[PDB]
Amino acid sequence: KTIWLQGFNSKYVNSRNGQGAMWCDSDTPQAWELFTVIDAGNGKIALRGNNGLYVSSENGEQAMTCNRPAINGWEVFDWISNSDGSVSLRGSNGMYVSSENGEQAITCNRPAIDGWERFNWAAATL
Amino acid sequence: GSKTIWLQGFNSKYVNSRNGQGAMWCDSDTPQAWELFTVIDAGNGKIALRGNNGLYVSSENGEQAMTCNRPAINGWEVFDWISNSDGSVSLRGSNGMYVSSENGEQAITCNRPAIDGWERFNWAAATLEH
Ligand SMILES: OC[C@H]1O[C@@H](O)[C@H](O)[C@@H](O)[C@@H]1O
Repeated sequence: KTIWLQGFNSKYVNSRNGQGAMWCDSDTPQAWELFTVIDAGNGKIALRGNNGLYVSSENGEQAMTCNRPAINGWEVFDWISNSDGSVSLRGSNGMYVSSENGEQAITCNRPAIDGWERFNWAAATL
Repeated sequence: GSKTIWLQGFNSKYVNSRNGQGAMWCDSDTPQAWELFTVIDAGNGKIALRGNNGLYVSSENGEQAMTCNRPAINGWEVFDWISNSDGSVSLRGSNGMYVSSENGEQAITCNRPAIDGWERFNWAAATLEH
């Protein structure tokens, strides 16, 4: 299924069409804010963005992207289901996807879940 | 590696080439090397699927279970890539019949004439490169 991910700053995770880094900066979920959750096997998930490419952790080396033409790895995630119904995403490197409060592009370099690393999600299409 | 994909049945198992050895099954718990298929352009808007053994997936015209042991493309090895309403995909062989996971209960087939629950697959492009 296709979902949007809403970050700590109340904006939505934006694939940026695979140009440059991903950001948590959109006011409303539209095509670029819809991600197909992929069952990558063994509790791991991947995310296919609007451009048909896959979200990568970049191993924490740089801000996260949505440009990979195929899942390997840096593109599989643990989908952690939090107490409050939110989700966190843990990358290949054991670090957590962070919305960075919209202050900078999204990262996967933080070793623990805090506010910025919890997302509200709901299924949506079109 | 943008055209090498896996196919996941709604039974949550992945389509498996069986490395040519016998019929294909939708029973693998994890998308491994036998679970990856390169989508080859077969012309006229049709596609072929080449398994890990470098050979081609065949419908067998629905007369027996599907196999991945053809050296080259003809047909029973061409398929329509059907994109479904829900994000899943289906594959319609040259006989007009659709590829079925058979819910992992028997080997994969291509003899059912319409798209039902076992003829819809989740897909993703994946690579073994690490
Ligand atoms: O409507 C498709 C996309 O257009 C872009 O210009 C916006 O930044 C995205 O947020 C939107 O999802």
